[PDB]
Amino acid sequence: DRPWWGLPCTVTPCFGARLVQEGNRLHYLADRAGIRGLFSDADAYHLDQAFPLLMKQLELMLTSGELNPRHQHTVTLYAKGLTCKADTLSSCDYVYLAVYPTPEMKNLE
Ligand SMILES: [Cl-]
Ligand SMILES: [Mg+2]
Repeated sequence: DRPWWGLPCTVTPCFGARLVQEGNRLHYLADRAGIRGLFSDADAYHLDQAFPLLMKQLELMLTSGELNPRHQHTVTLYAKGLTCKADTLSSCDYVYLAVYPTPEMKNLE
């Protein structure tokens, strides 16, 4: 079956991808991405629509320095009902990401 390329994550469902990091530019590779589980139709749609924005935000953070290729540091971003985690994992080559439905706090809801 397919291997996992994204940021370590136990949430299900989850979209994981390993982005090629070149300078302050990020490159998405479909063959270096995949999904664990099944996204509701609503989530799959929001994931797809927000991906370009997410990419841009991550590059902004590279340009600004928040995301550093030589340091392990996890940043958090949001999108309609989705949580996006990203980290270079000090790889000096990539930005690993994990996007999943924001967990519901069942005990408070
Ligand atoms: Cl994992
Ligand atoms: Mg980092």
